[PDB]
Amino acid sequence: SDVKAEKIKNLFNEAHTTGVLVIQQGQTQQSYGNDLARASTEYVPASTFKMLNALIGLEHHKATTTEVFKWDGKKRLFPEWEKDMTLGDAMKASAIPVYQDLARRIGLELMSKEVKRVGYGNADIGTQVDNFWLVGPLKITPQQEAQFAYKLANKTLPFSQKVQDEVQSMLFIEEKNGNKIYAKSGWGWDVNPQVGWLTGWVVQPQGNIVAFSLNLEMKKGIPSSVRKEITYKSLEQLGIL
Ligand SMILES: [Zn+2]
Ligand SMILES: [Zn+2]
Repeated sequence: SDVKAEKIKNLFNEAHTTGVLVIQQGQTQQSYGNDLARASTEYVPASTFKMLNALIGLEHHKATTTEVFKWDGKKRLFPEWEKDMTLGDAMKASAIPVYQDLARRIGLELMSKEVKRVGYGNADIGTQVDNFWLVGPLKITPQQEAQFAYKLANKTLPFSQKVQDEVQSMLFIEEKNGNKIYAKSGWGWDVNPQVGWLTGWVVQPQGNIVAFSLNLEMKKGIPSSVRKEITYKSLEQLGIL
């Protein structure tokens, strides 16, 4: 379409930034928005990497889904992060320090192997095991993020079925009208320009999977809620939701 493609483009224009939305069904992708070249541009994944971090940590028994990651008492970026919490709690809160502890439990050698085995973005994690998804060198395109989400949704990533199911549960947002929505946001504010993400999928009522990845530039004055709003509005305009 042109008319729904034009309304999605204008959703991004009305937000006064550039962005793309990649949709995947089966093995075919379509892009929408006001800067389609973002779809094949690499950006740091920021907190969307927690999806893969959690898969790796659970697969290799560096954590359990019930384990509590203790706050060590040091000041964290947000007061909401200064709590003991599970990987699932930390996923919903995008609690970076919890997943940095997880990354250190995994360690550089195992982390690098699993990122390359999965084939995630440029698959380069460098030498610093607890920030490579925030400041580089790891980068991924929106097309690759939507492909990653599709495989996680279909449990075809190279991990056990049980671990993929557990990370799916950490990503569940809501079910409406039989549509199950899963998503993880991301905000890379330590790079310039700043990247904003919302990656996930919709399980349509018959079990059919529609994966997505929104990627835009986070400029000052642009509220964080823009990512979910444009995603949901676009999915409605495409009849996915
Ligand atoms: Zn305006
Ligand atoms: Zn292992």
